[PDB]
Amino acid sequence: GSMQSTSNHLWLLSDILGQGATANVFRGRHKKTGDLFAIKVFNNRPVDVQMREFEVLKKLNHKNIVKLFAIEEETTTRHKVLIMEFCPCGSLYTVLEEPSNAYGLPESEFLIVLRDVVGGMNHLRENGIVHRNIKPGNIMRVIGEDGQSVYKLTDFGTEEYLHPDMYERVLRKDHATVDLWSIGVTFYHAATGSLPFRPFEGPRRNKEVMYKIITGKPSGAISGVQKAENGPIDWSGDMPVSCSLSRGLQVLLTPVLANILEADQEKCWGFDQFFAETSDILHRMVIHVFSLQQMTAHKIYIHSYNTATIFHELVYKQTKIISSNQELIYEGRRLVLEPGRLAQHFPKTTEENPIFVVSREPLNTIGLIYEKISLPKVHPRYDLDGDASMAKAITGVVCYACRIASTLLLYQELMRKGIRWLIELIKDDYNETVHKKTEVVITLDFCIRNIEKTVKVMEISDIHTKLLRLSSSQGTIETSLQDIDSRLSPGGSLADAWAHQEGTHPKDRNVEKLQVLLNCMTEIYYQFKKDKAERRLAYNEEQIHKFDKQKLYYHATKAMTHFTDECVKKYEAFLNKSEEWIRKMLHLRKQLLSLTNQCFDIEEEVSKYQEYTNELQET
Amino acid sequence: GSMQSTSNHLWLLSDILGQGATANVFRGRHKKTGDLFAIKVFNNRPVDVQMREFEVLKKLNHKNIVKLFAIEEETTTRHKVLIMEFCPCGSLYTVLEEPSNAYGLPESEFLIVLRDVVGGMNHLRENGIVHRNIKPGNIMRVIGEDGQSVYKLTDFGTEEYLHPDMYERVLRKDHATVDLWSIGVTFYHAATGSLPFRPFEGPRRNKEVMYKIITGKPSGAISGVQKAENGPIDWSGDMPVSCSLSRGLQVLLTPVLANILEADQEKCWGFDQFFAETSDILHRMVIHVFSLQQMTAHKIYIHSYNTATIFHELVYKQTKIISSNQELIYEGRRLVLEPGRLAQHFPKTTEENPIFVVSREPLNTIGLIYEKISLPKVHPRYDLDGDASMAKAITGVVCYACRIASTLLLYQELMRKGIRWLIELIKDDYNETVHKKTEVVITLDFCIRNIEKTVKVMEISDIHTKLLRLSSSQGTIETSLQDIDSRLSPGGSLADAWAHQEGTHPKDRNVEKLQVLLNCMTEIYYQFKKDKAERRLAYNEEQIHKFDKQKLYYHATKAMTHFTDECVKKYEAFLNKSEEWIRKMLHLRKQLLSLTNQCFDIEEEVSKYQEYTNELQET
Ligand SMILES: O=C(NCCCNc1nc(Nc2cccc(CN3CCOCC3)c2)ncc1C1CC1)C1CCC1
Ligand SMILES: O=C(NCCCNc1nc(Nc2cccc(CN3CCOCC3)c2)ncc1C1CC1)C1CCC1
Repeated sequence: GSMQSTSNHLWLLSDILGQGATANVFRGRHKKTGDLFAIKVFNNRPVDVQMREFEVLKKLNHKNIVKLFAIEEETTTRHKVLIMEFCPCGSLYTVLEEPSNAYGLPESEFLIVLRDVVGGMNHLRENGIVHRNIKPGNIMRVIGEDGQSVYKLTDFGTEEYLHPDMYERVLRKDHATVDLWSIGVTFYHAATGSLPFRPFEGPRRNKEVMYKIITGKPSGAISGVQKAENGPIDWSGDMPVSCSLSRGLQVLLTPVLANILEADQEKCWGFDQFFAETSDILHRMVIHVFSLQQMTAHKIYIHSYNTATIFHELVYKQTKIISSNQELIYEGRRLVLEPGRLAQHFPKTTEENPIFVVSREPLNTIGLIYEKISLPKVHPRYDLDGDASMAKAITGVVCYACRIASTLLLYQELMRKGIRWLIELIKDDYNETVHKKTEVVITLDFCIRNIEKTVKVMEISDIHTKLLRLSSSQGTIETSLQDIDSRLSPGGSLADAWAHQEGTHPKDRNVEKLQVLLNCMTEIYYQFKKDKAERRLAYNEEQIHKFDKQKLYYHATKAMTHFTDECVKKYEAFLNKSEEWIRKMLHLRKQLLSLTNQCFDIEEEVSKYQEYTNELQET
Repeated sequence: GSMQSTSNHLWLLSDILGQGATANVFRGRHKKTGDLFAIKVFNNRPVDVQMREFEVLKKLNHKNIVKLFAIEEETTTRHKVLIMEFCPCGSLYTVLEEPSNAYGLPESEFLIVLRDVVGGMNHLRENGIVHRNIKPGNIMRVIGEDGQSVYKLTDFGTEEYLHPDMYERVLRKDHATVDLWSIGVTFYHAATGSLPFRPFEGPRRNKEVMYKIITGKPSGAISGVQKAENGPIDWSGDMPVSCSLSRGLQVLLTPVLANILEADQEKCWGFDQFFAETSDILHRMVIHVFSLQQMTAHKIYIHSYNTATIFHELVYKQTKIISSNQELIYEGRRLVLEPGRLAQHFPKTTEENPIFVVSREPLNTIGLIYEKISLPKVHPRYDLDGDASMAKAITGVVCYACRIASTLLLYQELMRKGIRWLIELIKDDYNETVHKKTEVVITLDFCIRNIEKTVKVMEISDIHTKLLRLSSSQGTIETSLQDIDSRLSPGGSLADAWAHQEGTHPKDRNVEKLQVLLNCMTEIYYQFKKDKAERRLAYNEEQIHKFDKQKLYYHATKAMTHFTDECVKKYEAFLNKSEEWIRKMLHLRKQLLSLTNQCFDIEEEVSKYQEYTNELQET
């Protein structure tokens, strides 16, 4: 294949990375080093209006802006080319096309996108530039030297991302907020895998319905979807259930989207507010909490300099457990946080190693709430464009099922761990009061006798009668403690055994079994992606394509069956069993507490007769 | 490209999987389904001597034997082809060629290899078959439905793997043990990434030196390496330091290899013993233990039905901490194992969540012992065969550095966790004795007074003088406890802070930084693998190959520098700091114990004068 060139670079025309009305982008090399670069070639002012604007871009130095290195002349034409930083990974679009991102980015990746888009935007503004159309295709991805994605803006200076005024397309007036809109759509797309505003069929098919959805949108709504043809619009101010972002993050993100997806730019946020509100999210650290009675994991987004008081409030918001009722467990022991303890001084947590919260007050066992998504039907009609689109969708469904399977397993593993720890904690309490009791018996049983000690050496009868009631009261405690110990023992009604008998375990390798099926589906999907780009298949490759179409469905059905019949069913049995075990536990702790307070009441009444034994003497 | 065929199958001649003197193996498809199969075509008794042997193989049904499905006639020739199970992953050879396996398989994979080879071998024997030459190329890998490798034997009925009698090449006499030899070599290769018997240069280059090494091999040795030309042989009965297998596994594997790599078949093990000894390994479960004072992780290979007594003995073997001195910690709390408790009833562990062992007796802080491996020099001479070989080696070195970096980080993370837990445990002890003390003060300070109580109501002077010494003795305890509490406090000499200040942390992302560099090296390695197979490169591809040769070295140097300067240096500082913190801790626990025993001594002497207060009375 032929290639163009300049003094320092050359590039195959086959290795094209991007195509715009203004220019083409190819992947090329430095002739002398061999290093990869993106070559931007313009097809066609006044002459120096661009040479100037080329210069300003060369000056821009920021982590979140794709770098413009040099401006050279192509060899065959004297036309200007731009040598720009090559981004091997591609764009946010590339990422969002992965079947595993069909329902939104993983939370960690979403946060990098949020951070980098925001930092890039701000840098432009800081230099006076406006990037009229941000979109996943504009947002380039590179692997940072620490293995983390870095997102970088390029091509500054589409329908689904255009503002309602921009979607109409008068010069966009003249002076921005319009940029916040495509940012809003972009962030929603990244969070959910879908566009927020969706006419039935496609936006392009119904340009008019799309405009109606966006202008007639009620304030606060962040999405509007038409599910049937010519049907009404389902509005929402919330993220879809299928979104993977934590409730903690959803609660912060939602208001931002709502306030930058606002039609009347009168009430749009403006950049500075947007920058403040997004930075406030980005600057928060995350503390992982697991609600043991609700069977729910939580991410608490809290500032380094925030107190435990604020932490408790944030936990109440997600659990509805008031601060005073929040009992914390971490790495096998109670965690007691002083009110003014800064979050940066909290113990380190992960999703696998969270702080557990428990309450002495009854709570509904919730578990994981997720979307029930079935396989789309597979259209038997051979079609390279349709099949690749379908392959993506059905693989996307199985990926989601796999992510849920993983979360379900995690929830069960955390449950088992928290329960194990809580039982040991309760046992400490049982042992703490049992010492306290035996400790007061030793003085009570001693002082009850010390009275008669003097008699052998007229009212005392009134002292013995009230006291012998205490020993009798202590007999009632003994038998009740023996009953609690009995329940905490291996055969006890608060036994652990069921937790190892119910649900699913790592050794079951359910996640891995599903991943294997997913991997088969993903290979076929990518091949279909190849088959689409190649317009026609030869007879053999055609049949093989049709065979694997059936194989896709076969793999998907097998996965879903395993997921529902094995993963979900056993999870729901474990959950139902947990719910009863929780109920018993609360009842036991409540009875134990009562026995403990009785031990304190008895102890102090005995600490009163200890002195009343000795009278004043004549001397 | 042309393809051969049969009624049911067809295959490109380009898609060849394997080549033997007897037959070729291609990757083909069922014509009607499209399903992949291995087609084995024979090039050439008597006629039915093979039709019979083909039939016996068709009957063989085992997980660890590659399946023979059918025997069909090719279309152009009436020649017999075998349709066999296609193994998408390839062979153990394929696996061992990966740069990340240059120093042996990961322990988990090695165990699957051990299991599957053994199960396959046994199945053959159970049917009377002998597989004269097992080798990594004979051992096929498939992904099991649970995502785990399954290894399968094929091609039954090389130099480095041949027995000394076989290496000579008289009909191999007639009747096996000879098979155990290539099994021995294979397992050693899998464990270490290298052949056990290595003349200088290559075995093929020095067929004579190789035979000398193997026959003149002293008993017990499992390897023999000639490091210089015409130089002596370094024998070893142990695994190389660079081996990744745990000491626990190494201790069991080594004797097996030594006894099946035995020259004189007089003293070779024989199959049944081999099957017993290997099964005994495969049937053991693993308990992860971390020695906190030695800074060493351990895998304890123990039977389900073994007792804690046996467990302690196994731990002593790897740590040299006698049973009685072994103090166990798990998930933040002491673990007390009853002597007869079966290992299957132990708490579940992983490398990340081990049982910690500590001792009140001094131990040398060891840390991780690993091989210091430097980069090979890169030969500037362009050579497709040499460069691909070199690329593999240098990438192999960086992978090893990456695995070590990971283990070093883990060791530090475990240290930090164990220390954190131990400090809380010591604090419990401090609080347990402090209650005990105040508890006896309340009776001592009471009974010291109860004496004078009677006087106000001739020898007592002898009672007060011994007793006032006890209160004085209790004053000496109080001040000593206040000194221990002081050390356990945030400013205390047993502070935790250094552990968060020294070494490296997950947030440093050192492992990930190295992985990125490794990924760049691995892409180039695979391209070189492609460049080798293609005999010559065009001018451009040639230069690019030479450029990336320099890039390989650049990436490797950067990685090693980061590893030594950042990972290793900070690890060694953390280790040195740990060593002193351990020393203090032992001293503190020793002083605390002493204060605790004094609290018991005082307590019982006071529990004697409690009754001696009251005399017999006339009545
Ligand atoms: O830049 C634009 N649009 C989208 C981005 C095309 N640009 C790039 N793509 C890339 N990389 C890239 C683009 C698309 C796909 C991929 C992934 N491919 C996988 C297969 O092997 C080739 C890379 C990589 N790097 C840099 C750039 C230019 C300098 C900013 C403007 C619209 C036409 C110009
Ligand atoms: O079987 C023999 N030698 C080595 C194994 C060749 N056989 C196979 N290879 C495979 N798979 C395989 C072999 C080599 C490489 C690979 C990996 N390739 C990666 C690139 O895409 C094609 C597969 C896969 N499957 C089955 C078989 C035969 C039925 C037992 C005997 C020696 C010649 C016959």
